[PDB]
Amino acid sequence: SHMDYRKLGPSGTVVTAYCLGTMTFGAEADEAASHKLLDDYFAWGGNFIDTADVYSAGKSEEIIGRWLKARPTEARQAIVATKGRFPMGNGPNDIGLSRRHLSQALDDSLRRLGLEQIDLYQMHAWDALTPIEETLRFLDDAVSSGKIGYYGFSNYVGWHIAKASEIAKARGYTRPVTLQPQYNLLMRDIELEIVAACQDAGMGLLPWSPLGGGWLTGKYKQERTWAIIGTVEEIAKARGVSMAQVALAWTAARPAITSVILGARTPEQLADNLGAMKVELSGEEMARLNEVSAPQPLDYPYGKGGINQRHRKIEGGR
Amino acid sequence: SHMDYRKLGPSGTVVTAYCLGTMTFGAEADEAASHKLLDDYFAWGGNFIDTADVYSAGKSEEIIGRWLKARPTEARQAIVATKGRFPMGNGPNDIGLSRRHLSQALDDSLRRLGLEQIDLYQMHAWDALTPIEETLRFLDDAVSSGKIGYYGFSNYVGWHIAKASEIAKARGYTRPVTLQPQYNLLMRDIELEIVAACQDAGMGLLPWSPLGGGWLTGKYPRNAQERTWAIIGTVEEIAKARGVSMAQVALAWTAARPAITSVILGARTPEQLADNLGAMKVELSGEEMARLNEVSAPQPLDYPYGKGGINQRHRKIEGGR
Amino acid sequence: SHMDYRKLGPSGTVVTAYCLGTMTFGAEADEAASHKLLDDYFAWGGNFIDTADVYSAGKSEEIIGRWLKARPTEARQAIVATKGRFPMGNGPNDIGLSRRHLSQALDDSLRRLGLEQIDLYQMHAWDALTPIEETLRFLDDAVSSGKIGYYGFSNYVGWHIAKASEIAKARGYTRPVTLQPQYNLLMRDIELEIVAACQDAGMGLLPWSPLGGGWLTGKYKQERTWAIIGTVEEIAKARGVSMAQVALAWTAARPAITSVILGARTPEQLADNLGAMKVELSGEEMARLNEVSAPQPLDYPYGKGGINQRHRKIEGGR
Amino acid sequence: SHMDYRKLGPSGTVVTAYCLGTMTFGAEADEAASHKLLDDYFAWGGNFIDTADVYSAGKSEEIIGRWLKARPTEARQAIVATKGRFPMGNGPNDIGLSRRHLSQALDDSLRRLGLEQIDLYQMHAWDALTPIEETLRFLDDAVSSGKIGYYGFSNYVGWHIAKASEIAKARGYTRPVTLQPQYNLLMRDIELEIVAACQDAGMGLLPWSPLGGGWLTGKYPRNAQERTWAIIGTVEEIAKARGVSMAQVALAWTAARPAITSVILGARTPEQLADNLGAMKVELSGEEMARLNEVSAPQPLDYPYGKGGINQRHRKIEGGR
Amino acid sequence: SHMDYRKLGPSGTVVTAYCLGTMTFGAEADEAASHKLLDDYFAWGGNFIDTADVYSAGKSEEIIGRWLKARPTEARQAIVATKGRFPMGNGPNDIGLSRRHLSQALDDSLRRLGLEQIDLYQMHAWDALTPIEETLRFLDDAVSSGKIGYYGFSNYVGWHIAKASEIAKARGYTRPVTLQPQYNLLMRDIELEIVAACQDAGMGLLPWSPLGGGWLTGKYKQERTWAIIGTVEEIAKARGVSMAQVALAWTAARPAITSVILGARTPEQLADNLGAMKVELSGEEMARLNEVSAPQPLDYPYGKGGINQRHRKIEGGR
Amino acid sequence: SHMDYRKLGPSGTVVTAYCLGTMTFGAEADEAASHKLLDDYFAWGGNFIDTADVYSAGKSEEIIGRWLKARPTEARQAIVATKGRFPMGNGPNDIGLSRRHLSQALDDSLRRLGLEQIDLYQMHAWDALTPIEETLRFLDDAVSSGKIGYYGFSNYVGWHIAKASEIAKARGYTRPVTLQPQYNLLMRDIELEIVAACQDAGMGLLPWSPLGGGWLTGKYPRNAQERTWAIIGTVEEIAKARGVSMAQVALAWTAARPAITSVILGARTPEQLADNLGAMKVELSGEEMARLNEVSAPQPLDYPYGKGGINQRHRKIEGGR
Repeated sequence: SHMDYRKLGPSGTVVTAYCLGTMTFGAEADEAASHKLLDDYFAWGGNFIDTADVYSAGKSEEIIGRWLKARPTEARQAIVATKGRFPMGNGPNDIGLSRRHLSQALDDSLRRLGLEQIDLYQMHAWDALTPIEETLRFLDDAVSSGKIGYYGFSNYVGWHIAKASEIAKARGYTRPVTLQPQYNLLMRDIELEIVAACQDAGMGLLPWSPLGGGWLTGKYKQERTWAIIGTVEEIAKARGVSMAQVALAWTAARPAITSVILGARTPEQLADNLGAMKVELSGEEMARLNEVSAPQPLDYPYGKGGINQRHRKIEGGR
Repeated sequence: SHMDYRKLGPSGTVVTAYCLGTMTFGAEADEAASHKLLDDYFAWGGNFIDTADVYSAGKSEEIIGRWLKARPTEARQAIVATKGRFPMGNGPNDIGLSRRHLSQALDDSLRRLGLEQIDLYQMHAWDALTPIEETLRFLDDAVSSGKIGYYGFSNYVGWHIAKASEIAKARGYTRPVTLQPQYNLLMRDIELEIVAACQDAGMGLLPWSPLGGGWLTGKYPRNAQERTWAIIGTVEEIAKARGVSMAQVALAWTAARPAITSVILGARTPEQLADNLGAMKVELSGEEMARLNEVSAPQPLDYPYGKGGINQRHRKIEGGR
Repeated sequence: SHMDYRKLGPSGTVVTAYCLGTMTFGAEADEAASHKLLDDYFAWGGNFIDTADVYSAGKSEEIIGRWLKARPTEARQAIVATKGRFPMGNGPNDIGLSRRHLSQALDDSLRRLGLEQIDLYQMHAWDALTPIEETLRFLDDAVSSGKIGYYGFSNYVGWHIAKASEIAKARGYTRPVTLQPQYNLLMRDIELEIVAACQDAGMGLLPWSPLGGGWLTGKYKQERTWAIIGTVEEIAKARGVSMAQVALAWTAARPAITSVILGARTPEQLADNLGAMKVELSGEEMARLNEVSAPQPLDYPYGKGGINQRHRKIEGGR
Repeated sequence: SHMDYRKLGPSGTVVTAYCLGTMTFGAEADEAASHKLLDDYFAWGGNFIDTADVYSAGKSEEIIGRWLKARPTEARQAIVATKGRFPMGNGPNDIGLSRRHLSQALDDSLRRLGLEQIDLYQMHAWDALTPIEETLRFLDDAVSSGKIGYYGFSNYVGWHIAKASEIAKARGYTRPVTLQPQYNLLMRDIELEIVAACQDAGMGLLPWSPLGGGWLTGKYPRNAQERTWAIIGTVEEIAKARGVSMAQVALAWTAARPAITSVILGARTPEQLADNLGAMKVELSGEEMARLNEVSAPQPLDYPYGKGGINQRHRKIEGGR
Repeated sequence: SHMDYRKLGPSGTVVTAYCLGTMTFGAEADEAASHKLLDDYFAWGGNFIDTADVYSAGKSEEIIGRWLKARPTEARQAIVATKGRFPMGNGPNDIGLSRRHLSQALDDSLRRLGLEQIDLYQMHAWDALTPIEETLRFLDDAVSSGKIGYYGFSNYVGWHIAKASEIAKARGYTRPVTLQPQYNLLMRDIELEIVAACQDAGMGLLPWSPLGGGWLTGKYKQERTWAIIGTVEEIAKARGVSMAQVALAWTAARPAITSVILGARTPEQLADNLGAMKVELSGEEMARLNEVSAPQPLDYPYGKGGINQRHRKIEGGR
Repeated sequence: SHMDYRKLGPSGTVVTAYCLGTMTFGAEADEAASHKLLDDYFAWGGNFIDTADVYSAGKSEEIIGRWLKARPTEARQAIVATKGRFPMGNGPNDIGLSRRHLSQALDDSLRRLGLEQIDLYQMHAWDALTPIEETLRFLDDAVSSGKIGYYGFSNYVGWHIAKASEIAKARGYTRPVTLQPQYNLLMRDIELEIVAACQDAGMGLLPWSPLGGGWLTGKYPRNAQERTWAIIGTVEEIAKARGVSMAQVALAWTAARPAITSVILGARTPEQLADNLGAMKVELSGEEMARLNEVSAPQPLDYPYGKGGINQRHRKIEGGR
């Protein structure tokens, strides 16, 4: 078990290639089950926890919050990432990236998580009603006061990434570190330009739902899908491992991947998913999955046509 | 009689809602042909000329320059826009958005056009081999020296636009004015996010190929083929309904889309130029515009650009999910 | 009752189109009456409260301060706006926008209001004795420490708005959000350029005294006035609603209006004023009120002459 | 013998308290007439010439330029100021404060005046179609290249002045020097806040039409008409009292108002130019100045510009309301 | 008694034209006597107190500190100014404007003065061993945290003033407000350029020792001196007031004077000194004192020669 | 043989420790006289020429320019410095540090000197009528266009130097290099604080009149008169002791003071120029330098510049008062 350690984007913080998602904490998995999953994850060696204030209306944060207090040794190794943006209630200002809400949402997450500082505070989604300048200034005030260590994004598009990244740079704020996109063999549309936007900013990716909610595990059950699902099945049975470990090993080796967020619900699935770190796909199989699941946009501007138009051969010429 | 004027993006320059493309000058249209087109365009009231150094290896610029020399009255109205980026020769540096190449490309464009200042200088496409900071500095140097008035982009994607825009602000440079994208009823993918990027930066659109190279006029993988014909059928159905050209319906739709500054026409004959310019007098009804919008709507995966990802990022002003 | 929600200027915070003014709290309406008015306003759905430290020498703030503590659920929805600038005593430094006074005035309002942070802190009037740079730096320190969320202005003129707005922009401070002008059908002189100055800055308007202190309600009782009052009366009786609801519906639909500050004193007047949100004037009546109450300045520079001189026809020519 | 010199706003340039307006050159006054006026003005000791590209479609500038060519000694003393903004032609871009138009307007002004540097280049009026950032950048480019020395505004209101001023500071550009407003005993509305905006920015005033186009000299809704005549009656009463022209009283009052850099005279004959310049030797008494100030005081609504709004914003240095 | 109120330099804070110096508190005047003087000064209407941490090794601050706590009403009107720079002990770092010492000295003054914030914190003297950038950054951190309201200088020369003023401007810090120079009819050398340097920066002057330690009161007892002393005596007896009130009235009317720091030790002298505010010298007497006490430097560069060389006649010419 | 070279303040330009002043060229010394002096100076190895537009109404510059034209070899070594500020004419703007006047003063200096770039352009004196920001911007414009290399001041006091210096840093302009003060054994008041201001800004001193206009060589209120003669007596006593000129002792002292970049000689004849340049080979002893320093020490009041105010601001590195 030689750990797969990666940098939290451009920062000096290190995380394990696999991250524990707590979306099920307090929903399909109660406090007891959730406590078990955290114990197993850290027993394996992972140090990355991702939650959100809206995950069961704070029950997820509250569960994590007291597991951290009950096991202090692992608490001092864990990188905690939560989010804020979506409705913590039905009030007009119980929502968004406004200074008004983020102020209350950050204090609420800190409270329910039981921490003096949150390692990674992620905007759960773009908020067109709030100028990005306002959101960034609040985050910068939180960095200086110490409430947060770093910040990242989720549900941001290409020009979202670049605009925020460049404004923070111009205003002397800290650089953003990550983006949390829904990503897997059935959803690769972020590759059209969103990935490139992160790479330009030196940001890392925290892909969530690497199993497509279970569609890539094989259990489930419309043309492309089954061609893709069938490929994962042909390789897993060829290599003698689960479908999940295939799709997971594929996600882990994609460009700009900082850590994969697992959403496993049971100890068995967590032990199976984590076992993918020792699965080394072949370049021939990796190319096979890359092809059968390659996004097929229009030629312009993200398709083959627009890419060749923008390409510049170093030797010159058409 | 009633001309549709629009601001050149965020600047104080005004251009007619239709722009004369010159891709054919020196190729399919010789000097006399090109000069007749220019004459007809300015007799219509237009004031916007778009060319590029690579159109027929600089002959488009040379033809336009001789015409300007020969028409002092129109030349005083003309807003002249050209481009640089693609190869003017087979050398490793006859190309790119580098300081080395643009200084020579801009100078050659000025000489071929016979101008001391180009109104709108456009990067023909992104160049991942040149830092955007290097390109922007050069352009800022060209503004202060008076060689160019404004600058814009073509073949830039979402983060390209926001990055260059925000860096210009940070450096104190002038803001870019326009994006010249390939955009028509058959190709609306710049709406996934690129248009919004332009709107955030205050830039206007200079769409080109508004007729899909004759496909939206009449010259007759599964999902794409079906949409093309559903579009072609709607256009001619609305065209026959209103008793106008199919090209005029397509152009009226394009000129009515969000953020459109001027539609670049690619007419090769006086006859089709007149017809296309007649699109300005065609006011599509509410139902017609909606019918064309729905039948030609892009259909990406739900995440991130599809309906799902959109509703996720949306924030109701009243609150609640 | 479909709420009329608007943005607090350029910010990400949302407020109801109508705002409760507490000028009478502790004056014509004691703590009991004032408590009643707050209960009704929030029962209707409003979330915007405007007070000031000098409103009865803090009695207004103190009343609001304990209504907030007594009804915690509404307290967590309310956007609180107070002011500072005018004399809280007769000392030479018990007044102004100086760092010396604002420091004490902000802590005093926070104390009497019982809040950790004030949502909107408004300068009650321009202070020529204090450089705007000093005032803005203090406000920026308050934003960073969290004592305030946003800030706005009151009794500022056109070049006041632009100077402060542009200095904050150049110095990296947060942008101002609002202006609180005395505005109504009998006082539209802010339209000469003050409104345009706010629109250029993306700032919203919090008009107070939309009834002219009661002159537009019809009760009261010199040429223009009665022509204007008569117009409001001809429309209200034509539509079958009160004079107040007419003038209020007019104020709500004027350019750059974020929220109208009601100064009602009794439950009846508050219920009548708030009923104007469902009153949709006609374009013909809206034009009728716009004309009979149009400000008539000299031709130059704010009159018709100066406006046509500065106009630029997009097609060119004289 | 004793000349009244004043700084050109905040700059280190000095100009006489009276400036020769040239609106009539090439219209009511032909070349010879204009040249006599210029001669008489500089023989008086003046050094300030104000014109504009739009005065008689550039002929005012051409007349002034030929005169400067013909009077090398005076030309070395002349501070030359002109303008751009209003249409020099019927094209959509023969107008505005855009980079596109000002680059051509400034060049044409330099050519018509026969100068390599214009001392004071003025925006004739606000242009809501052009970002003030775009205009200010162009002007800053003109300062570094030496085409202009200073810049100023005309027909700007309160927030216009403060915005452009503060943005110049933020960008590191040179500060604007002057505002040229229409200002006289009959029109004092720039005192509602515009004057204060100018004082905050350190700018001086170049009032024009100081005689109300002959109304303040003698050429014979309710509240306005009454004030006009109460003013006209006071002027001639003080004029007959001191035994001087009505024009001289009006001018002496104007030149004594706050922030006044130089009063732009609009004289058409040598006789009336001499009389107007004689206003410099007229020192109105304390009572006379107060009587003129009160009878011509603006009277807006109490809020925001009236007495009420003023007392509200006032802060007693001792404290208390 | 119409108060002579002036602005604390460029700031929005106002102070009385006369300021109480506490140099004798704890030295020639014990805690009792010092308490009396503070009571009289505020009874007259003054609001300005100047002390220093080294005034009797903190005894001065400690005396003021508990008079403020014992009379809370005057405490809420008083503008408190203290200093730091000189040795609070014999340690190598018990001295200077270094971040190391000022940190401890500011906390010590706050402690002994019993205040949450000091209104005017003045550098007691230039410190060539500490870069002015270091001193200014510390002060700016103190402004933001609220420990101080404003800052000023003492024993700074012309290029000291300009360098600090312009660096703070360039770095976005707050502008300095005052300079505390030893100034009077026998010491006017700051007029050579130091005054002009303050005026360029919009800074006000807090002259201390306006009586020359008692030489201008007449009690004391070498050519210029007695000519100057004799002039003050000829005018005082001509006007029927004390010598002190003459010299004080002269100091109060000099260019750029914000407030005069009185160093009176007894109630009688304080009542006599303060009585000078109602003494209005004549322009003929003011010119008489200005001439007989005019500094006589060399022609170059501060003398008449250097001034005429640098002069520019607005009409041009030599 | 052994030349004393020193940096031109903080810059990378090198100048000989003695600089040829040209105040007399075109006045007491005609063209031939001036040309002989220049020849002798450069034959000695000097490379530093200081003039000013006001020296004989531009004739000093014209004489120097003709000489440079006639001596290509020396002209390639010459560091040429001139000035602008004082009146070149009786007009209200033939003077000052304004953009209006300096643009014309710098151009006229370049023309009279026959140069495309002046090495060191100096403000002859402070100008309280022109914002220092306006002057500094103009100078920065002249650096980028190549008209001047470096800039410096003359007749600036303590806060003048620190203010302009710090504003240049803030604006990103080039740093000023030198101050040219009147400084000699008889006039040391720039030591009260001005020298320290220069040292803080890294500027060097270009003292002029190092002989007190002949008083420190021999041409024969209470406290001042006494010091002058105590100084004159010490100089000739050290001069007779070492068997050298009185002028050489005075110059050796001046060139040995702190922050001295180059001493500007004001010689009118070849004989006295040779003698003065011989001061470079005179190395005053420790005792001699101390004796001259003490007898010529300034004596202001104790506060702020006297001994008292100095000891007050001093900080012992060990601590304690």
